[PDB]
Amino acid sequence: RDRKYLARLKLPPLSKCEALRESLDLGFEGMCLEQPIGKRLFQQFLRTHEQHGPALQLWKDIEDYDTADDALRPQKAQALRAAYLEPQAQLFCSFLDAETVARARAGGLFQPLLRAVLAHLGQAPFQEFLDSLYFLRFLQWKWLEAQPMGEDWFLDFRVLGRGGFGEVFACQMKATGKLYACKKLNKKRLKKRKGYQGAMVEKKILAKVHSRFIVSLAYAFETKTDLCLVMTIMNGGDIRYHIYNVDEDNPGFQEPRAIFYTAQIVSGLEHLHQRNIIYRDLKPENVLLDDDGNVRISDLGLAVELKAGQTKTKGYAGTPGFMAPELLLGEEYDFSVDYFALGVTLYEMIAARGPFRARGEKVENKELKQRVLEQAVTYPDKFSPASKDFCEALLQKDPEKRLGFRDGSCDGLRTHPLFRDISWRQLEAGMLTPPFVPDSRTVYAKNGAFSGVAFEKADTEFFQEFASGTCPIPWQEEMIETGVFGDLNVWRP
Amino acid sequence: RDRKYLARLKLPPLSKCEALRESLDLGFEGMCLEQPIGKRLFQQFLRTHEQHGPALQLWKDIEDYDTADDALRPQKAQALRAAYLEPQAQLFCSFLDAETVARARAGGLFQPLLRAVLAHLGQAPFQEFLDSLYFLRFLQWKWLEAQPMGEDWFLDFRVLGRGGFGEVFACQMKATGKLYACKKLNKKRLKKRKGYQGAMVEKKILAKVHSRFIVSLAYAFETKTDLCLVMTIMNGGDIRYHIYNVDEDNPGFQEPRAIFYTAQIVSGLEHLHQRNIIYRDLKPENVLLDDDGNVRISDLGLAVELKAGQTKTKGYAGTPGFMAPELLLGEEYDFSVDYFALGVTLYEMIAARGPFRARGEKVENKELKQRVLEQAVTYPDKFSPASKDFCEALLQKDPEKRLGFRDGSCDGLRTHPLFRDISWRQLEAGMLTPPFVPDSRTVYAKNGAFSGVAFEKADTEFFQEFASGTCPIPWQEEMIETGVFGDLNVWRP
Ligand SMILES: Nc1ncnc2c1ncn2[C@@H]1O[C@H](COP(=O)(O)OP(=O)(O)O)[C@@H](O)[C@H]1O
Ligand SMILES: Nc1ncnc2c1ncn2[C@@H]1O[C@H](COP(=O)(O)OP(=O)(O)O)[C@@H](O)[C@H]1O
Ligand SMILES: [Cl-]
Ligand SMILES: [Cl-]
Ligand SMILES: [Cl-]
Ligand SMILES: [Cl-]
Ligand SMILES: [Mg+2]
Ligand SMILES: [Mg+2]
Ligand SMILES: [Mg+2]
Ligand SMILES: [Mg+2]
Repeated sequence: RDRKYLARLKLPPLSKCEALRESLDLGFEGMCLEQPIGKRLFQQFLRTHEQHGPALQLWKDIEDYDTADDALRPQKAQALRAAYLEPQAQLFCSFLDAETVARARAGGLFQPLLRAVLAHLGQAPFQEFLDSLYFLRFLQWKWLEAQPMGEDWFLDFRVLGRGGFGEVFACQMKATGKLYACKKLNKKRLKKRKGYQGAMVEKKILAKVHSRFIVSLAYAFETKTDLCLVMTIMNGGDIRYHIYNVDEDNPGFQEPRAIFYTAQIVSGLEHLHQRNIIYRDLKPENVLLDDDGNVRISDLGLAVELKAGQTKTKGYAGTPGFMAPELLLGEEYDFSVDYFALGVTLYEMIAARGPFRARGEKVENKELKQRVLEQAVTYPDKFSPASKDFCEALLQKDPEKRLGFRDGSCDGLRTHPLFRDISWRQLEAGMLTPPFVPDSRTVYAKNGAFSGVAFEKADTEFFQEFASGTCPIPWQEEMIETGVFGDLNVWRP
Repeated sequence: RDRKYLARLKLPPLSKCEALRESLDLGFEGMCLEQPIGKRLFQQFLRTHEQHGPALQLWKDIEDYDTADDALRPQKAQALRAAYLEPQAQLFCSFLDAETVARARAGGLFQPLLRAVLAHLGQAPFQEFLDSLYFLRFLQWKWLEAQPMGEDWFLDFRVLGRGGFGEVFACQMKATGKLYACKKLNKKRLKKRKGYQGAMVEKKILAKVHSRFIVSLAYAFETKTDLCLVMTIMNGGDIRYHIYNVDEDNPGFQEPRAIFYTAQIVSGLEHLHQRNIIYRDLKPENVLLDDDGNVRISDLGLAVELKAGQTKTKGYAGTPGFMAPELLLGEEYDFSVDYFALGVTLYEMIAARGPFRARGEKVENKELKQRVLEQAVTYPDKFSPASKDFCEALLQKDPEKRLGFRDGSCDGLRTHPLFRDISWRQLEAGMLTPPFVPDSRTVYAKNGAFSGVAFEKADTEFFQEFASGTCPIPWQEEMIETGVFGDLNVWRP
């Protein structure tokens, strides 16, 4: 915590928040459930108002049940029912309908109960929160969230990697001490190579999605020479490095490790697909490891957000060897292209080569296309029966026959025998211990450089729009995680 | 703390306080200095805003100096100067003018400094408080202050005394447990004896004055049969009882005890006279002792509040033997009549009889008048030289020659040799140990009864106006003293 910048984190007088009161989305789900500081303040409100004690405690107890160890869940289920649902219980929740109480006592246990609790809280209690000091305090935090926090607030201290338009640095937010990755995009190069649209798509997607399986955007700003995206630091290298460059004589992963990453990637794909986004660039090098060994998908510049009521799109984009037949054939396509790419990615994790080309085999584009469109993939012994079936189901040429996103989720896919030893609740909650933990002393990265133009208003306005500033949810997470929320939200110190 | 009533003490939603925001006096002195909860919230505001730390701490340190023991004041004076006034002091108070800093370092030390600190705080910092959550919290407390807290909130448990229109009871405020005296005025009797004007004057004065030397009014309400004034409980009896009825064979007080009460009564008189009120009924029976042995003046039904720009009044009122010559002569008079009554009161405390009549001597009104107007008071040996001079100065027939209120205070009077061993700072602050402490087991009171009419709108409207409800300053003191303020002013429990 550099004190100069820490000192600029101060809550404003209430008059300064009046514009925000009119401009913000202040809906229940968006404010009190999704935004961490909103949720904290709403729960503080409920905690100070006796009437709402039962409801608050039931809510917390369901959320605790949902992330409990399997060994303790039967206990927690019995304690919850005894506390809130049995006839004369001391915290009996009078607001619940009889069906919901009945459903809750029999036998995503409590997911219906949670929906009912949250539905209750979004009515009278939310209205009372809006008429409380805690709502005004939320507005003060939103004002602070919106203040300039640009290049001066970040200390770049190490190069993490090299992209097409600049380096990615390990950096520290000076006020809080939180470590991030800062991806720099050189303005002149972006302009020269007509990279504006791609840069903006990546920024917009990373800003709007919130998943433990996708790198999160916390800040977007500009300097004289660069656009900058401050995002989750992934210190563990990329899957490509780990397939080939750690144990070079024996490349590839053991099945359990490959399956674990597959399960995480699938969860990230699902999250995009539920938001009508097609990734279009899944491959080992775009999947990054954190220092715990959990992975996230990254590099979202080729992604497409389908319009409202848009079921399919068109356009040639992606990496040769990962692009699905329907894309290569120039047809309309949807999320299915990403599942094709997942099959290729799993294949490579196990085989240490791609399904269509041997090591060192370099072919004309036309030949690679004909192989992806027509050639039957072959599977060595390394592949267990479950691995082969799964790959086969994902590498199907016809997208209508391909395994993937069905009925608004990947639940169908999750039931595949490949995932027999994966506990999905704990995977999705980030509870499971990864099979590989990167060494903090080790850098999991590879050790040539490339060879002027005035900017006009059109360029500078684009850079200004790109530099949208601070993303609400990650910023609020940072403030809470680093202790600044606790420190500034004091009432009587 | 009866829980039924304690449960009704809950802070409202902010929408309920909007009327109060428009109707209340929200000036700096009235809100942030005089009202205990206002002061507490303003100081909490200052404590949470780094800029105002020096100012807040200097303020607190001056107030602590003002109530410190004489033995520790030199220390405290040196510490204050070193902390806030010396050139490069860590909490140097930049806002102070050079004169004031200079004055503060040389040689009511710090009274000029306090005025300057408070003048500073009443500008920018007060404006910032008004734009804070702490001001809104003040409004919530003011809303609660204004809610119905009538007959049902009080438990009468013992008779303390008998007045002209009803009994005075020891009572408990059910929600907080605080002990009070409740003076009841029977409605039918008040009406019959045309006692409305007197009842109202007492209520209005006790509500508006705030002195440790005058009984404080906390609540005024009505029942079907009575008007009720809830005020400071004075469990120690009255001075009349203590002069005559404790040691019956040897009545009267030792000089030091008499002098101490005189000093307290003088302080109470001064407080009324600074507020342009003439008491008109000082006598031993109207001076009550608390369980510490400190006294207060009480029984304010004969008082008169001089109008704005009114220097003198007219009207025959008071107790025979305590009424001054100018009153008896039917002339205009001011505060001087109360100093005459003080001389009579001191005389009786020492002599165990009045100055104009021997024990058992009962005379025509005309004879008593002639004695008060013309007779020279004589003083037994019991009176020390200082006691006699003081009485003489107070019993002067001509009010122009009489000792009393001069230049807006009683400071002239305080310098009299009578008060040689009285430390006035500590007296006025309630620090001094009284010379007599009443026994809690003992009742300091004497052990015949007196022998119907429909009420009209005119009566019921008067009773309604009388029943003005809760007095701000005592109610806020109660909430703080009993812990309810602490309990309800929690932010994150
Ligand atoms: N969040 C991150 N944490 C750590 N390293 C990163 C992160 N994002 C990118 N990198 C490193 O920087 C490289 C370039 O980033 P990338 O997003 O792939 O850029 P481009 O869009 O130009 O390909 C990556 O291959 C990786 O080595
Ligand atoms: N605050 C009090 N605490 C304890 N006893 C009180 C208090 N006020 C009055 N009393 C008792 O009740 C008696 C009657 O009250 P008082 O105010 O003198 O009534 P009145 O105006 O009718 O003379 C007093 O003489 C005293 O004994
Ligand atoms: Cl509130
Ligand atoms: Cl390939
Ligand atoms: Cl505030
Ligand atoms: Cl007399
Ligand atoms: Mg890349
Ligand atoms: Mg890219
Ligand atoms: Mg009386
Ligand atoms: Mg009276």
